[PDB]
Amino acid sequence: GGSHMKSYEIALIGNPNVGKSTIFNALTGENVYIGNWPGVTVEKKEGEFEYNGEKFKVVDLPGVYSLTANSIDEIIARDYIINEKPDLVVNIVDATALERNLYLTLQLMEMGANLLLALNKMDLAKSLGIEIDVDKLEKILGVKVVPLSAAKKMGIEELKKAISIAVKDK
Ligand SMILES: Nc1nc2c(ncn2[C@@H]2O[C@H](COP(=O)(O)OP(=O)(O)O)[C@@H](O)[C@H]2O)c(=O)[nH]1
Repeated sequence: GGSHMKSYEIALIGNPNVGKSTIFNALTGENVYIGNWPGVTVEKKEGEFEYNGEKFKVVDLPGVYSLTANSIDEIIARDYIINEKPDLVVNIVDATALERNLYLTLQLMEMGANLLLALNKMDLAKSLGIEIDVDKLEKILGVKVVPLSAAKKMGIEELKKAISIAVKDK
């Protein structure tokens, strides 16, 4: 007997230095396990948060620019996405270098990942005069995008909500 909280598995992936760690910490806080991927010194962060009565397991994937097989990072990440089948892939994208960030995003879509796009660093883009038409972006990609500035703690609660929804979309 007892309670059964419905549970989900989500993965965070993006280029290095886009706010992945910042977003991971904001989502999971103190519930966090830090270890290595097997037989390797690549860090594996996992944690969970609870939202609207459901449990969300988060795994931080290694930062990568592409999902070929040019590094063990890429191999680890690709193998996880294809073969561990997360309920949702949150692709964290840096608004201050969209074009280069989207290279990875495209491969992700092309793998049939259940995608949600977290468009981070909106504040940095604003201050550098970088213009992003978020709507045009959603439309062209055909994936939901959530603008935020995780370091400034804005849009994180949006992200949480959008995640709880994009997950029921498997
Ligand atoms: N301006 C700005 N900086 C950010 C934001 N999110 C993260 N950063 C900074 O970007 C740098 C890299 O963030 P981090 O989470 O370590 O990126 P990661 O390598 O993808 O895991 C850090 O100095 C963060 O403080 C944001 O929304 N706006």
